[PDB]
Amino acid sequence: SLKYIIGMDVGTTATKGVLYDINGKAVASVSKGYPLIQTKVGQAEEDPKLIFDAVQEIIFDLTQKIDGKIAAISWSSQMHSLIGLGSDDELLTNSITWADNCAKSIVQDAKNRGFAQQIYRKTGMPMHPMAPIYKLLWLKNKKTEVFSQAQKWIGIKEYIIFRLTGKLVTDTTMAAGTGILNLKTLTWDQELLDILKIKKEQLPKIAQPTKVIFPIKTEYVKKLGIDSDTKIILGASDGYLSTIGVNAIDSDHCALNVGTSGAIRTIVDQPKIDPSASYFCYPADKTHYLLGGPVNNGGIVFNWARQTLFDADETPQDFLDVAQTAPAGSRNLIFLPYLGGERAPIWDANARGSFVGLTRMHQKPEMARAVIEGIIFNLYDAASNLIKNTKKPVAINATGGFLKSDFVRQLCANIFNVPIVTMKEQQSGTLAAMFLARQALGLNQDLSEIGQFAQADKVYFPNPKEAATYQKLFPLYCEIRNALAASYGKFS
Repeated sequence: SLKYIIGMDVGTTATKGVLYDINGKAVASVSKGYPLIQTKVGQAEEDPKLIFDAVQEIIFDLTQKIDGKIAAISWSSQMHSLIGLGSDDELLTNSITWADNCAKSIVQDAKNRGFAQQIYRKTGMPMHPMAPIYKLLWLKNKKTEVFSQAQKWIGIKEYIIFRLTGKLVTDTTMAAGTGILNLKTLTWDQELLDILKIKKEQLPKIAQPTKVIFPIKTEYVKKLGIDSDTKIILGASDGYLSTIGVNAIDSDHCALNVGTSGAIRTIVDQPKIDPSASYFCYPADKTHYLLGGPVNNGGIVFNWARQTLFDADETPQDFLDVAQTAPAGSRNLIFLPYLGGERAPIWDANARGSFVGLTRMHQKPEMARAVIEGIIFNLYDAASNLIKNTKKPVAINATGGFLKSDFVRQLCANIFNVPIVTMKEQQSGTLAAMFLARQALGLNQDLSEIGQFAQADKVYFPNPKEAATYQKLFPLYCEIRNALAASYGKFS
Protein backbone atom coordinates (compact mmCIF):
# COMPACT_ATOMS: atom_id res chain seq x y z
CA SER A 1 0.00 0.00 0.00
CA LEU A 2 2.96 2.34 0.56
CA LYS A 3 3.99 3.49 -2.91
CA TYR A 4 7.53 4.34 -4.03
CA ILE A 5 9.23 5.73 -7.14
CA ILE A 6 12.71 4.73 -8.24
CA GLY A 7 14.80 7.23 -10.17
CA MET A 8 17.67 5.74 -12.14
CA ASP A 9 20.71 7.60 -13.44
CA VAL A 10 22.71 5.61 -15.96
CA GLY A 11 26.10 7.28 -15.93
CA THR A 12 29.33 6.65 -17.79
CA THR A 13 31.04 4.78 -14.99
CA ALA A 14 28.08 4.00 -12.76
CA THR A 15 24.32 3.90 -12.47
CA LYS A 16 22.86 5.61 -9.40
CA GLY A 17 19.48 4.42 -8.15
CA VAL A 18 17.45 6.50 -5.72
CA LEU A 19 14.22 5.39 -4.03
CA TYR A 20 11.68 8.11 -3.30
CA ASP A 21 8.43 7.86 -1.37
CA ILE A 22 5.10 9.15 -2.69
CA ASN A 23 6.04 12.47 -1.08
CA GLY A 24 9.20 12.86 -3.16
CA LYS A 25 11.48 12.25 -0.18
CA ALA A 26 14.52 10.13 -1.04
CA VAL A 27 14.55 7.27 1.43
CA ALA A 28 17.40 5.21 0.01
CA SER A 29 19.95 5.11 -2.77
CA VAL A 30 22.25 2.50 -4.27
CA SER A 31 24.74 2.80 -7.12
CA LYS A 32 27.04 0.36 -8.86
CA GLY A 33 29.83 1.05 -11.32
CA TYR A 34 31.22 -0.56 -14.46
CA PRO A 35 34.51 -0.40 -16.34
CA LEU A 36 34.89 1.91 -19.24
CA ILE A 37 36.64 0.01 -22.00
CA GLN A 38 39.63 2.13 -23.02
CA THR A 39 41.95 -0.30 -24.81
CA LYS A 40 43.64 2.46 -26.79
CA VAL A 41 43.63 6.26 -27.06
CA GLY A 42 40.27 7.88 -27.75
CA GLN A 43 38.37 4.66 -27.16
CA ALA A 44 35.63 4.84 -24.55
CA GLU A 45 33.14 1.96 -24.63
CA GLU A 46 31.25 -0.15 -22.12
CA ASP A 47 29.37 -3.45 -21.98
CA PRO A 48 25.59 -2.85 -22.16
CA LYS A 49 25.09 -6.20 -20.39
CA LEU A 50 27.37 -5.01 -17.58
CA ILE A 51 25.28 -1.87 -17.33
CA PHE A 52 22.00 -3.76 -17.35
CA ASP A 53 23.29 -6.12 -14.67
CA ALA A 54 24.08 -3.21 -12.39
CA VAL A 55 20.62 -1.86 -13.21
CA GLN A 56 18.79 -5.02 -12.07
CA GLU A 57 20.99 -5.26 -9.02
CA ILE A 58 20.34 -1.64 -8.06
CA ILE A 59 16.56 -1.84 -8.44
CA PHE A 60 16.38 -5.11 -6.52
CA ASP A 61 18.50 -3.75 -3.68
CA LEU A 62 16.20 -0.76 -3.50
CA THR A 63 13.07 -2.91 -3.39
CA GLN A 64 14.63 -5.00 -0.61
CA LYS A 65 14.83 -1.87 1.53
CA ILE A 66 11.09 -1.21 1.71
CA ASP A 67 7.77 -2.98 2.07
CA GLY A 68 5.41 -1.51 -0.50
CA LYS A 69 4.80 -1.14 -4.22
CA ILE A 70 7.23 0.36 -6.70
CA ALA A 71 4.77 2.53 -8.64
CA ALA A 72 7.28 3.53 -11.32
CA ILE A 73 10.91 3.31 -12.35
CA SER A 74 12.12 6.45 -14.16
CA TRP A 75 15.27 7.12 -16.13
CA SER A 76 18.01 9.67 -16.38
CA SER A 77 20.82 8.73 -18.70
CA GLN A 78 24.16 9.70 -20.14
CA MET A 79 23.93 11.16 -23.65
CA HIS A 80 25.38 10.46 -27.08
CA SER A 81 25.84 6.74 -26.41
CA LEU A 82 25.55 4.48 -29.46
CA ILE A 83 24.67 0.78 -29.66
CA GLY A 84 24.00 -1.42 -32.67
CA LEU A 85 21.50 -4.29 -32.64
CA GLY A 86 21.42 -7.25 -35.02
CA SER A 87 18.47 -8.89 -36.77
CA ASP A 88 18.31 -11.08 -33.65
CA ASP A 89 18.22 -7.98 -31.45
CA GLU A 90 21.70 -9.07 -30.37
CA LEU A 91 24.52 -6.69 -29.49
CA LEU A 92 26.62 -5.84 -32.55
CA THR A 93 28.63 -3.29 -30.57
CA ASN A 94 29.40 -2.23 -27.03
CA SER A 95 28.03 1.08 -25.82
CA ILE A 96 30.23 3.66 -27.52
CA THR A 97 30.07 6.51 -25.01
CA TRP A 98 30.15 10.25 -25.70
CA ALA A 99 33.83 10.15 -24.70
CA ASP A 100 34.92 7.88 -27.56
CA ASN A 101 36.88 9.75 -30.22
CA CYS A 102 36.73 7.17 -33.02
CA ALA A 103 34.78 9.63 -35.19
CA LYS A 104 37.21 12.49 -34.59
CA SER A 105 38.56 12.51 -38.18
CA ILE A 106 35.07 12.26 -39.66
CA VAL A 107 34.14 15.42 -37.78
CA GLN A 108 37.14 17.38 -38.99
CA ASP A 109 36.45 16.44 -42.59
CA ALA A 110 32.73 17.09 -42.22
CA LYS A 111 33.80 20.37 -40.64
CA ASN A 112 36.08 21.03 -43.62
CA ARG A 113 33.25 20.49 -46.13
CA GLY A 114 30.78 22.67 -44.24
CA PHE A 115 28.79 19.53 -43.42
CA ALA A 116 29.28 19.61 -39.65
CA GLN A 117 28.00 23.19 -39.78
CA GLN A 118 24.93 21.79 -41.47
CA ILE A 119 24.26 19.02 -38.97
CA TYR A 120 24.56 21.65 -36.24
CA ARG A 121 22.30 24.08 -38.09
CA LYS A 122 19.74 21.27 -38.43
CA THR A 123 19.97 19.33 -35.16
CA GLY A 124 21.62 21.69 -32.70
CA MET A 125 24.50 19.25 -32.36
CA PRO A 126 27.93 20.89 -31.82
CA MET A 127 30.67 19.74 -34.15
CA HIS A 128 32.06 17.02 -31.95
CA PRO A 129 32.67 13.27 -32.30
CA MET A 130 30.58 12.55 -29.19
CA ALA A 131 27.56 12.62 -31.52
CA PRO A 132 26.07 9.29 -32.72
CA ILE A 133 25.58 10.81 -36.20
CA TYR A 134 29.36 11.11 -36.51
CA LYS A 135 29.91 7.77 -34.77
CA LEU A 136 27.55 6.18 -37.33
CA LEU A 137 29.28 7.78 -40.31
CA TRP A 138 32.55 6.33 -39.03
CA LEU A 139 31.05 2.86 -38.59
CA LYS A 140 29.53 3.07 -42.08
CA ASN A 141 33.00 3.70 -43.51
CA LYS A 142 35.49 1.69 -41.44
CA LYS A 143 33.32 -0.94 -39.79
CA THR A 144 31.24 -1.75 -42.86
CA GLU A 145 30.59 -5.27 -41.53
CA VAL A 146 28.66 -4.49 -38.34
CA PHE A 147 27.09 -1.50 -40.06
CA SER A 148 25.80 -3.86 -42.72
CA GLN A 149 24.01 -6.07 -40.19
CA ALA A 150 22.85 -3.35 -37.79
CA GLN A 151 19.05 -3.36 -37.75
CA LYS A 152 18.74 -1.00 -34.79
CA TRP A 153 20.89 1.94 -33.74
CA ILE A 154 20.14 2.87 -30.14
CA GLY A 155 21.55 4.23 -26.90
CA ILE A 156 22.10 2.71 -23.45
CA LYS A 157 18.75 3.99 -22.18
CA GLU A 158 16.87 2.52 -25.16
CA TYR A 159 18.85 -0.67 -24.57
CA ILE A 160 17.99 -0.99 -20.88
CA ILE A 161 14.31 -0.30 -21.47
CA PHE A 162 14.21 -2.72 -24.40
CA ARG A 163 15.68 -5.46 -22.20
CA LEU A 164 12.91 -4.94 -19.64
CA THR A 165 10.05 -4.33 -21.97
CA GLY A 166 10.72 -5.56 -25.49
CA LYS A 167 10.05 -2.01 -26.67
CA LEU A 168 12.44 0.27 -28.56
CA VAL A 169 11.65 3.82 -27.49
CA THR A 170 13.69 6.96 -27.00
CA ASP A 171 12.52 10.31 -25.67
CA THR A 172 12.88 13.69 -27.37
CA THR A 173 15.73 14.89 -25.13
CA MET A 174 17.78 11.75 -25.78
CA ALA A 175 17.19 11.85 -29.53
CA ALA A 176 18.34 15.47 -29.30
CA GLY A 177 21.77 14.10 -28.49
CA THR A 178 22.18 11.94 -31.57
CA GLY A 179 22.77 14.73 -34.05
CA ILE A 180 19.97 13.34 -36.21
CA LEU A 181 16.87 14.90 -34.66
CA ASN A 182 15.62 17.91 -36.64
CA LEU A 183 15.14 21.03 -34.48
CA LYS A 184 12.10 22.24 -36.40
CA THR A 185 10.19 18.99 -36.86
CA LEU A 186 11.41 17.17 -33.74
CA THR A 187 11.61 14.00 -35.81
CA TRP A 188 14.55 12.33 -37.53
CA ASP A 189 16.06 14.62 -40.16
CA GLN A 190 15.43 12.80 -43.44
CA GLU A 191 18.21 14.62 -45.28
CA LEU A 192 20.65 13.31 -42.66
CA LEU A 193 19.12 9.82 -42.68
CA ASP A 194 19.75 9.66 -46.43
CA ILE A 195 23.40 10.64 -46.07
CA LEU A 196 23.83 8.19 -43.17
CA LYS A 197 22.24 5.51 -45.35
CA ILE A 198 20.11 4.77 -42.28
CA LYS A 199 16.34 4.18 -42.29
CA LYS A 200 13.77 5.77 -39.98
CA GLU A 201 12.97 2.14 -39.14
CA GLN A 202 16.42 1.35 -37.72
CA LEU A 203 15.82 3.91 -34.99
CA PRO A 204 13.77 3.90 -31.80
CA LYS A 205 10.43 5.64 -32.06
CA ILE A 206 10.44 8.98 -30.26
CA ALA A 207 8.09 9.70 -27.37
CA GLN A 208 7.64 12.13 -24.50
CA PRO A 209 9.88 11.54 -21.46
CA THR A 210 6.71 10.94 -19.44
CA LYS A 211 5.52 8.11 -21.65
CA VAL A 212 4.64 4.98 -19.73
CA ILE A 213 6.24 1.85 -21.13
CA PHE A 214 4.22 -1.20 -20.11
CA PRO A 215 4.46 -3.93 -19.32
CA ILE A 216 7.73 -5.13 -17.82
CA LYS A 217 8.64 -8.68 -18.87
CA THR A 218 7.71 -11.10 -16.08
CA GLU A 219 11.27 -12.37 -15.91
CA TYR A 220 12.41 -9.05 -14.43
CA VAL A 221 9.27 -8.25 -12.49
CA LYS A 222 10.31 -11.26 -10.43
CA LYS A 223 14.05 -10.62 -10.56
CA LEU A 224 13.81 -6.93 -9.64
CA GLY A 225 11.33 -7.52 -6.83
CA ILE A 226 8.59 -5.31 -8.29
CA ASP A 227 4.91 -5.67 -9.24
CA SER A 228 3.23 -6.56 -12.50
CA ASP A 229 1.89 -3.00 -12.55
CA THR A 230 5.23 -1.23 -11.95
CA LYS A 231 5.42 1.34 -14.76
CA ILE A 232 8.53 2.23 -16.70
CA ILE A 233 8.75 5.96 -17.34
CA LEU A 234 10.70 6.66 -20.53
CA GLY A 235 12.78 9.33 -18.80
CA ALA A 236 15.18 11.72 -20.50
CA SER A 237 18.81 12.84 -20.73
CA ASP A 238 21.03 13.68 -17.75
CA GLY A 239 21.50 17.09 -19.31
CA TYR A 240 17.83 17.94 -19.46
CA LEU A 241 16.92 16.30 -16.15
CA SER A 242 19.78 17.90 -14.26
CA THR A 243 18.54 21.29 -15.45
CA ILE A 244 14.88 20.84 -14.52
CA GLY A 245 16.11 19.03 -11.39
CA VAL A 246 17.66 22.25 -10.07
CA ASN A 247 14.44 24.06 -10.97
CA ALA A 248 16.00 25.85 -13.93
CA ILE A 249 12.87 25.45 -16.03
CA ASP A 250 12.73 28.70 -18.05
CA SER A 251 15.01 31.25 -19.72
CA ASP A 252 15.06 33.37 -16.58
CA HIS A 253 17.32 30.79 -14.99
CA CYS A 254 20.13 28.48 -15.87
CA ALA A 255 21.86 25.52 -14.33
CA LEU A 256 25.54 25.49 -13.55
CA ASN A 257 26.89 22.20 -12.39
CA VAL A 258 30.60 21.77 -11.74
CA GLY A 259 32.32 18.64 -10.51
CA THR A 260 35.40 17.16 -12.11
CA SER A 261 34.01 18.60 -15.31
CA GLY A 262 31.03 20.94 -15.48
CA ALA A 263 28.17 22.30 -17.57
CA ILE A 264 26.09 25.42 -18.03
CA ARG A 265 22.53 25.08 -19.34
CA THR A 266 19.26 26.93 -19.74
CA ILE A 267 15.88 26.05 -21.26
CA VAL A 268 14.24 28.28 -23.89
CA ASP A 269 11.06 28.87 -25.94
CA GLN A 270 12.29 27.83 -29.32
CA PRO A 271 15.30 26.39 -31.10
CA LYS A 272 18.25 28.76 -30.96
CA ILE A 273 21.58 28.05 -32.50
CA ASP A 274 24.83 29.93 -32.37
CA PRO A 275 26.37 31.33 -35.56
CA SER A 276 29.58 29.94 -34.05
CA ALA A 277 28.04 26.71 -32.77
CA SER A 278 29.58 27.32 -29.35
CA TYR A 279 26.62 25.74 -27.55
CA PHE A 280 24.27 22.81 -28.10
CA CYS A 281 20.52 23.09 -28.67
CA TYR A 282 18.81 19.90 -27.52
CA PRO A 283 15.00 19.97 -27.85
CA ALA A 284 12.91 18.61 -24.98
CA ASP A 285 9.58 19.34 -26.72
CA LYS A 286 8.13 21.96 -29.08
CA THR A 287 8.27 24.76 -26.52
CA HIS A 288 11.35 23.72 -24.52
CA TYR A 289 14.90 23.62 -25.84
CA LEU A 290 17.96 22.90 -23.73
CA LEU A 291 20.85 25.22 -24.53
CA GLY A 292 24.21 24.50 -22.99
CA GLY A 293 27.90 23.92 -23.07
CA PRO A 294 29.58 20.90 -21.54
CA VAL A 295 32.90 22.09 -20.03
CA ASN A 296 35.72 19.54 -19.50
CA ASN A 297 37.92 21.71 -17.34
CA GLY A 298 36.19 21.82 -13.99
CA GLY A 299 37.52 20.56 -10.69
CA ILE A 300 39.80 18.22 -12.59
CA VAL A 301 41.88 21.30 -13.34
CA PHE A 302 41.69 22.51 -9.72
CA ASN A 303 43.14 19.21 -8.59
CA TRP A 304 45.90 19.41 -11.15
CA ALA A 305 46.76 22.85 -9.76
CA ARG A 306 46.42 21.72 -6.12
CA GLN A 307 49.14 19.19 -6.77
CA THR A 308 51.61 20.57 -9.29
CA LEU A 309 51.42 24.11 -7.91
CA PHE A 310 51.92 22.82 -4.34
CA ASP A 311 52.35 19.10 -3.69
CA ALA A 312 50.28 15.94 -3.26
CA ASP A 313 49.61 16.72 0.42
CA GLU A 314 47.95 20.03 -0.44
CA THR A 315 44.33 19.82 0.71
CA PRO A 316 41.70 21.55 -1.44
CA GLN A 317 41.03 23.82 1.54
CA ASP A 318 44.73 24.65 1.92
CA PHE A 319 44.66 25.67 -1.72
CA LEU A 320 41.51 27.76 -1.35
CA ASP A 321 42.95 29.49 1.71
CA VAL A 322 46.14 30.39 -0.12
CA ALA A 323 44.27 31.49 -3.27
CA GLN A 324 42.24 33.77 -1.01
CA THR A 325 45.35 35.58 0.25
CA ALA A 326 45.70 37.03 -3.25
CA PRO A 327 43.61 39.98 -4.35
CA ALA A 328 40.54 39.41 -6.53
CA GLY A 329 41.74 39.40 -10.12
CA SER A 330 45.08 37.88 -9.10
CA ARG A 331 46.78 41.16 -10.01
CA ASN A 332 45.65 40.66 -13.61
CA LEU A 333 47.09 37.16 -14.01
CA ILE A 334 45.11 35.15 -16.58
CA PHE A 335 44.79 31.38 -16.51
CA LEU A 336 43.18 29.68 -19.53
CA PRO A 337 42.04 26.37 -17.98
CA TYR A 338 42.12 24.27 -21.14
CA LEU A 339 44.20 21.40 -19.71
CA GLY A 340 42.28 18.61 -21.42
CA GLY A 341 41.33 20.29 -24.65
CA GLU A 342 37.92 21.86 -24.37
CA ARG A 343 34.37 21.62 -25.59
CA ALA A 344 32.28 24.66 -24.65
CA PRO A 345 33.00 27.41 -25.17
CA ILE A 346 35.97 27.02 -27.52
CA TRP A 347 35.29 23.54 -28.90
CA ASP A 348 38.95 22.75 -29.48
CA ALA A 349 40.34 19.34 -28.56
CA ASN A 350 43.93 20.56 -28.90
CA ALA A 351 43.60 23.44 -26.48
CA ARG A 352 46.04 23.53 -23.58
CA GLY A 353 46.21 25.61 -20.40
CA SER A 354 48.15 28.86 -20.02
CA PHE A 355 49.24 31.33 -17.36
CA VAL A 356 49.52 34.72 -19.06
CA GLY A 357 50.65 38.03 -17.57
CA LEU A 358 53.25 36.82 -15.09
CA THR A 359 55.26 39.35 -13.15
CA ARG A 360 57.40 39.25 -10.02
CA MET A 361 54.27 40.52 -8.23
CA HIS A 362 52.64 37.16 -8.92
CA GLN A 363 53.55 34.68 -6.21
CA LYS A 364 51.99 31.36 -5.26
CA PRO A 365 48.75 32.94 -4.04
CA GLU A 366 48.23 34.89 -7.29
CA MET A 367 48.76 31.75 -9.36
CA ALA A 368 46.57 29.73 -7.03
CA ARG A 369 43.75 32.23 -7.37
CA ALA A 370 44.20 32.70 -11.13
CA VAL A 371 43.55 28.97 -11.56
CA ILE A 372 40.17 29.15 -9.77
CA GLU A 373 39.23 32.41 -11.49
CA GLY A 374 40.23 30.87 -14.84
CA ILE A 375 38.12 27.77 -14.29
CA ILE A 376 35.25 30.11 -13.38
CA PHE A 377 35.94 32.60 -16.17
CA ASN A 378 35.74 29.75 -18.69
CA LEU A 379 32.34 28.66 -17.29
CA TYR A 380 31.21 32.27 -17.46
CA ASP A 381 32.54 32.30 -21.03
CA ALA A 382 30.32 29.37 -21.96
CA ALA A 383 27.31 30.82 -20.07
CA SER A 384 27.75 34.13 -21.86
CA ASN A 385 27.47 32.45 -25.24
CA LEU A 386 24.07 31.17 -24.17
CA ILE A 387 22.60 34.54 -23.29
CA LYS A 388 24.10 37.02 -25.72
CA ASN A 389 21.39 38.99 -27.52
CA THR A 390 19.06 37.98 -24.67
CA LYS A 391 18.29 38.84 -21.04
CA LYS A 392 20.72 37.64 -18.38
CA PRO A 393 19.19 34.96 -16.10
CA VAL A 394 18.14 36.25 -12.67
CA ALA A 395 20.14 33.59 -10.86
CA ILE A 396 22.45 30.64 -11.44
CA ASN A 397 21.20 27.39 -9.98
CA ALA A 398 24.36 25.76 -8.79
CA THR A 399 25.54 22.25 -7.96
CA GLY A 400 28.73 20.21 -8.07
CA GLY A 401 31.56 19.33 -5.72
CA PHE A 402 33.65 22.14 -7.20
CA LEU A 403 31.08 24.67 -5.92
CA LYS A 404 31.14 23.24 -2.41
CA SER A 405 33.12 26.10 -0.83
CA ASP A 406 31.70 29.50 0.13
CA PHE A 407 34.72 31.02 -1.58
CA VAL A 408 33.99 29.42 -4.94
CA ARG A 409 30.27 30.15 -4.61
CA GLN A 410 30.98 33.76 -3.80
CA LEU A 411 33.54 33.96 -6.59
CA CYS A 412 30.96 32.64 -9.07
CA ALA A 413 28.51 35.30 -8.00
CA ASN A 414 31.19 37.97 -8.32
CA ILE A 415 32.29 36.76 -11.77
CA PHE A 416 28.83 36.02 -13.24
CA ASN A 417 27.46 39.09 -11.49
CA VAL A 418 24.15 37.37 -10.83
CA PRO A 419 23.10 35.66 -7.63
CA ILE A 420 24.28 32.08 -7.17
CA VAL A 421 21.65 29.76 -5.72
CA THR A 422 22.95 26.53 -4.25
CA MET A 423 20.50 23.65 -4.19
CA LYS A 424 19.52 21.35 -1.35
CA GLU A 425 19.65 18.32 -3.64
CA GLN A 426 22.75 17.61 -5.71
CA GLN A 427 21.15 14.59 -7.40
CA SER A 428 19.07 16.63 -9.83
CA GLY A 429 18.82 13.83 -12.37
CA THR A 430 17.12 11.16 -10.34
CA LEU A 431 14.98 13.79 -8.71
CA ALA A 432 13.73 15.10 -12.02
CA ALA A 433 13.33 11.52 -13.19
CA MET A 434 11.25 10.87 -10.12
CA PHE A 435 9.29 13.98 -11.02
CA LEU A 436 8.57 12.66 -14.53
CA ALA A 437 7.04 9.62 -12.86
CA ARG A 438 4.86 11.87 -10.69
CA GLN A 439 3.65 13.47 -13.90
CA ALA A 440 3.01 10.15 -15.61
CA LEU A 441 1.22 8.95 -12.44
CA GLY A 442 -0.87 12.14 -12.38
CA LEU A 443 0.69 13.23 -9.07
CA ASN A 444 1.87 16.48 -10.68
CA GLN A 445 0.82 18.48 -13.72
CA ASP A 446 2.98 21.45 -14.74
CA LEU A 447 6.80 21.39 -14.78
CA SER A 448 6.83 24.42 -12.48
CA GLU A 449 5.63 22.09 -9.75
CA ILE A 450 9.11 20.49 -9.66
CA GLY A 451 10.16 23.53 -7.63
CA GLN A 452 8.51 21.75 -4.71
CA PHE A 453 11.15 19.03 -4.79
CA ALA A 454 14.11 21.05 -6.11
CA GLN A 455 14.66 23.49 -3.23
CA ALA A 456 17.18 26.32 -2.93
CA ASP A 457 19.66 26.12 -0.07
CA LYS A 458 21.94 29.13 0.07
CA VAL A 459 22.00 32.29 -2.06
CA TYR A 460 25.19 34.18 -2.83
CA PHE A 461 24.86 37.74 -4.12
CA PRO A 462 27.52 39.53 -6.17
CA ASN A 463 29.88 41.71 -4.15
CA PRO A 464 29.79 45.02 -6.07
CA LYS A 465 33.52 45.87 -5.83
CA GLU A 466 34.84 42.45 -6.86
CA ALA A 467 32.07 42.20 -9.47
CA ALA A 468 33.39 45.42 -11.00
CA THR A 469 36.95 44.06 -10.76
CA TYR A 470 35.95 40.90 -12.66
CA GLN A 471 33.82 42.75 -15.18
CA LYS A 472 36.90 44.73 -16.07
CA LEU A 473 39.15 41.66 -15.97
CA PHE A 474 36.95 39.42 -18.10
CA PRO A 475 37.68 41.23 -21.41
CA LEU A 476 41.38 40.65 -20.73
CA TYR A 477 40.69 36.97 -20.21
CA CYS A 478 39.02 36.98 -23.63
CA GLU A 479 41.92 38.86 -25.18
CA ILE A 480 44.37 36.21 -23.99
CA ARG A 481 41.99 33.43 -25.03
CA ASN A 482 41.63 35.03 -28.49
CA ALA A 483 45.36 35.65 -28.76
CA LEU A 484 46.15 31.96 -28.30
CA ALA A 485 43.15 30.35 -30.05
CA ALA A 486 45.03 29.65 -33.27
CA SER A 487 48.18 28.33 -31.56
CA TYR A 488 47.13 25.02 -30.01
CA GLY A 489 47.65 22.83 -33.07
CA LYS A 490 51.24 23.96 -33.11
CA PHE A 491 51.71 21.89 -29.91
CA SER A 492 51.92 18.55 -31.70
